[PDB]
Amino acid sequence: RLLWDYVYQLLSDSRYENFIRWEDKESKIFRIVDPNGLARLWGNHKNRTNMTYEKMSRALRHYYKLNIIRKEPGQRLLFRFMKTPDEIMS
DNA sequence: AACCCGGAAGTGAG
DNA sequence: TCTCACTTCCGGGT
Repeated sequence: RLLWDYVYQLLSDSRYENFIRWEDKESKIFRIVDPNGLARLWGNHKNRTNMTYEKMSRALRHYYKLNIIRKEPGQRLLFRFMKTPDEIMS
């Protein structure tokens, strides 16, 4: 199961708002509220130990080059999706 | 600190 | 066996 899909799933469920949430969902900008908590949930999702935010965020950086995600410059823990799930699956 | 960066190479899963 | 999508490590930067 893919990082971008898992991120969209958490964003779609207000139960996870203490981990991650939309900042401006019209612009698809999201905030990682608890980067360590988020990495822990992701490692759990993939059934593997020793996942960290340093490691998860590296995986997010690969998405920059794939034009799936951009960092919001100078705004800590703020990112945006450049694509919808439909668009990513194309 | 706590986060952000992208190259290089390693690896679970299917 | 082979590919994919990360994972792991790194040396930096902010």
